[PDB]
Order: sequence, then structure tokens, then C-alpha cells
Amino acid sequence: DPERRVRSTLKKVFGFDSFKTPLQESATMAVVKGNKDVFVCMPTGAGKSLCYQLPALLAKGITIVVSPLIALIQDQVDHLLTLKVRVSSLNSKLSAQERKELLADLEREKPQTKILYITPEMAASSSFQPTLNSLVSRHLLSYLVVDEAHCVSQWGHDFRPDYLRLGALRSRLGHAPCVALTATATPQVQEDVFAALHLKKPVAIFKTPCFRANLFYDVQFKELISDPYGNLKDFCLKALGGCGIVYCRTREACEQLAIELSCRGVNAKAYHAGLKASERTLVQNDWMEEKVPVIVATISFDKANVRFVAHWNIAKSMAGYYQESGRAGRDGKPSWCRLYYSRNDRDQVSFLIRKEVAKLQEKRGNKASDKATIMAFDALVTFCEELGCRHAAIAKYFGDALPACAKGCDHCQNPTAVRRRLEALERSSS
Ligand SMILES: Nc1ncnc2c1ncn2[C@@H]1O[C@H](COP(=O)(O)OP(=O)(O)O)[C@@H](O)[C@H]1O
Ligand SMILES: [Mg+2]
Ligand SMILES: [Zn+2]
Repeated sequence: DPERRVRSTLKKVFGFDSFKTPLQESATMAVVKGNKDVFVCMPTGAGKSLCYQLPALLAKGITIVVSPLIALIQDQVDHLLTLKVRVSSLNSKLSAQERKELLADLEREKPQTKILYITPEMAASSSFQPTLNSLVSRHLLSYLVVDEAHCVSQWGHDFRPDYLRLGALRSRLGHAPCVALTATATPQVQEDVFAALHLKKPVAIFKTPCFRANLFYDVQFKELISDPYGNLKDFCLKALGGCGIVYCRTREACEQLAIELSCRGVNAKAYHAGLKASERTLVQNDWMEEKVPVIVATISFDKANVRFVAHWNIAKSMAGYYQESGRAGRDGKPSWCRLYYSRNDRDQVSFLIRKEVAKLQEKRGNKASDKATIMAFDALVTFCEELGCRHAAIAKYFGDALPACAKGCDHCQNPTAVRRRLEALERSSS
């Protein structure tokens, strides 16, 4: 009865009566089985570390975990140690005796070390190769875990050439299943992970869908609104009856909107990097304690009663838009997400990204991530100019199945209304 073995370890070691979600449960059970290569794709804070930390304790041998930096490794090592777990870390920070003590333990016929954290540079080093081959030869390797697996991809936010060497390492240890985990949900990133880590097919996939049922999405065209500040004021008031957010691009527009909304009868405090750090925490504290309902911001600081998120200007990427609008309705109660779109604002953001790209190119030459940045923006322009379900467009971008939008977006609420606003936009060009 492995379910019972898992359930007892969950309580006695990790001190938990249940799994956070059933997907965390299915993922953990699939890693325990040990018959296939596993891919875990869940949001940050969804309990991905347990999906591999728990099975490692129930396996006969050692689990090797690859992670990008020592700072993040140390946090994971310090955490497991308090649970009285036999966790170790082979890195550059180790003193002469420390490394000698750890290398000796691994050379024992029955080593004490159950979980070993290493950086990719260390995994692929010729000096680590005698240790690894001995473990493979003695059938002492139970799992190979690749955390932050999106690091293999130039289509992700954190490309690391060191992660590309991990494919050849994985190929050398066939007996041991491989576990790959990330929060990045795009299909190109998933495809890069499967190919770069030389994963064995069929891969067991545990993917949290990006769909958020309680969010009402709409797109309004600033060009066709006689009183723009009046529309934002209406939207802000109607959504309440908690708190709400308004995003904009400039410090100028951030100040204009904060004063402009306070005049209409909706108390708004401007938040940007131009202000003093003393004032930053002050404005933050007041929005958190509901003294001020609206925060107009260009930058960010997690409030649970966010009833609205309004984007005064188009965001820089589809992933950025998903994350910023995603700050709404964390309590599960109904919330509203509006993106105010104009072709001039599109031309402005596009120009800004192209300069930022040329600045990186002047600094370090050409890279394949240069094209990804333009495509991440053009996917958001497509969403703004598209006629279709707002939730189905997000699902398609993140490789999810069609979501059950029960009149949960402007297009689904009334497709004719979205069509008339779009026709007026297309005609205005002539
Ligand atoms: N079954 C569980 N029940 C409750 N909390 C859990 C459970 N499993 C893990 N957690 C906790 O969830 C938090 C976030 O998990 P973590 O592994 O850091 O997530 P991720 O890698 O997805 O960002 C941690 O503080 C962890 O202890
Ligand atoms: Mg993690
Ligand atoms: Zn819809």
C-alpha cells in the first residue's frame, strides 16, 4: 500500500495531514512509482519541492537535485535540516574538511546522504565524474531532479548555457527516472525542456491550468471614449460593492490619474520609483490598511480583496499582463480586469522594447532571446485586436485546454458589443 507509506511520510516528516491540491498528490505518486520521466508545471508557492523531496526519502538510494544558484540551494538545505532530513550540498563554498567528509560518505556501500543539491556547473565538471560513475555502477542513484527547468530555454526569462550540458548528463543515467519542474507554462518552454534534458517518452505531465474563473476580462479602446477619466472612475466605483489597481507606463500619467481620480470621488495615491523610499512604504501601508482604496502604479511592491485591475496602457508582454491582472480576486469572489488599448500606446510600447533590445545588443551582442521579447508583446496586441473568448486566448498562449467561460468575458457576455467597438476602431484608420 504505497499511498499509506506516502501519507505517513507526509505527516511524520513534513508535518502535513493532506496534499495542498490533488495535482500535487498525483505528481508525488507518479514520482514514487519510478517508471517514467516526470514534468511538473505549477505556480510559484504551489508546493513543487515536495513532489521530489518526499519520494527521495522512500527510495533506496540517493536523489541528485540540480538548481541554478547556491543562495536558493542553501534555503532548501536549511529547511530540510529542521525536518531532520539527511540533506547535503556539494559546491564551491565547502571547506577542505566539509568536501572530504561528504565525498567519503558517498563512497560508503550504504551512504547516509539521501538528497544532494548541486549547481549545473558542478554536475557537468570532470572532477564530479568519478563520484557519479561509482554511484551509477553501484545502483545508488534513485532520481535526477532538474529544478527551474525553464533555464534550458531562450524563450523563458532565465536562460543559462550551463543547463544545456544537463542533457548529456541525463543520457548517462538511464536506470534513474528524471524529474523536471518549472512555473513557466508556455508550449515552447515545455518543448525545450523535453528536448534539452533528453527526457524519455511518454512523459508524465502535471500541469496547473492558467484559467481563473472568477475574473471578468474586457478590452476598451481609449480612442472611442469621450471622457477617459470618467470611464476609469465609473469602472473603479462599480467594481467596489475592497480595493483596486490601475497600471500605467509613465510617472507623469501615474500622478495625473491619482489626482484626477481623487477629484472625481475615488481616493487614489500614486506609486512610482521617482518618490522617496520613506514615502514608498507609507503609500504601501495605507493601501494595505484600506485607508486608500486605489493605488495607481508603474511598478509593484499580496492583497486578497482586489476587486479590480485596470491597465491604463498596454503591458509589455502576455505573461506580464497575465501576472498583473492575476493580482485580482485572490479571495475567489468575483473581480474585474480591464485593458485600455490604443494603437498610439501600442506604437509607444513597441518602440520602447526595441530600444531596450538595442541597448542589450550594444552591451553583449546578438542573442536568440532578442526575438522572444518582441513576440511576447505581439501576443498581447493580438489579444487586444482579436474577436474571441478572453480566457481561451490566455489558455491557448499557455498550452491549456479550452476553458469553461460561463459568460466570464466581454466577448462571451455579448459578442455583438465587442464586434461594434472593433468595427469603429478598424474604420477610423481610413
Ligand atoms: N502538502 C502541503 N500542505 C501545505 N503546505 C505545503 C505542502 N507542501 C508544501 N507546502 C508548503 O508550500 C510552500 C511553497 O512550496 P514550494 O516548494 O517552495 O513551492 P514552489 O517550488 O512551487 O514555488 C512551502 O512553504 C512548503 O512547505
Ligand atoms: Mg521551487
Ligand atoms: Zn469568455
